[PDB]
Amino acid sequence: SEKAQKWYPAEDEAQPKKVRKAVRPWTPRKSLQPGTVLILLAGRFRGKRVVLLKCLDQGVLLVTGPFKINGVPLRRVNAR
RNA sequence: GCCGGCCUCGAAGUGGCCGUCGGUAAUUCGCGUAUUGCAAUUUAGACACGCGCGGGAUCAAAUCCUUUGCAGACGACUUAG
Ligand SMILES: [Mg+2]
Ligand SMILES: [Mg+2]
Repeated sequence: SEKAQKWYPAEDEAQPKKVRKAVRPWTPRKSLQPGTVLILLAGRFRGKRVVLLKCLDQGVLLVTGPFKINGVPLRRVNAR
């Protein structure tokens, strides 16, 4: 499917050069361990104390305050 | 906290004990919270002020004008109507 294009630009589009910015895993703080009780500083559940379950890829955390203990469900938050 | 008796509070009007009426985890629980989607002021208060509801209360003055001369450049002022 390397056919001729239906349209051609007025002048050749400049391509960007290679960036050399490899993606490397985020390293969470030593205090972010599973089961740690954390206070939510912002968002809908600001001021709520929830339980950390897992650390996600790019500074995101999976937490749940026990929904029957406080009305926080399973939720993603930001480690910051 | 809400309203009611009262009793005392004059440096620029204060607090109280006596009652009503409400709400109230000191302990332990049972249901609800989710979807504001990974943060985005937590629009939440008391000072007002201007209003409209629908009532109570109340039914006033001032100036011009004329007049006086204890006054006066004109205003103003002292009077009287
Ligand atoms: Mg009671
Ligand atoms: Mg004279």
